[PDB]
Amino acid sequence: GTAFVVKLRGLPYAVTEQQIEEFFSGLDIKTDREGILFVMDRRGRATGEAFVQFESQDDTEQALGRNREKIGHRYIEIFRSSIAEMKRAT
Repeated sequence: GTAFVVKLRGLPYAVTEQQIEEFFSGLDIKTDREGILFVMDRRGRATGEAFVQFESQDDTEQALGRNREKIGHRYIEIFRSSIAEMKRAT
């Protein structure tokens, strides 16, 4: 379960959980507060990075296949990650 996580980079400034859910339409993102986490700097300003947790390993692989697809006009970079990396940054 610890590798069913991806890290996103390049997000729009006005990005919302709804836009992330739409970008990963068809994939099962966890429903709790820890399904989607936006990364913040030490004063709470957004960095443009996020972590997304999926329910299954195959959904993580399909998410990685959406690397450089767009939200709005922004190209979204997607990297393999881990629960420990998500928890550290958030």
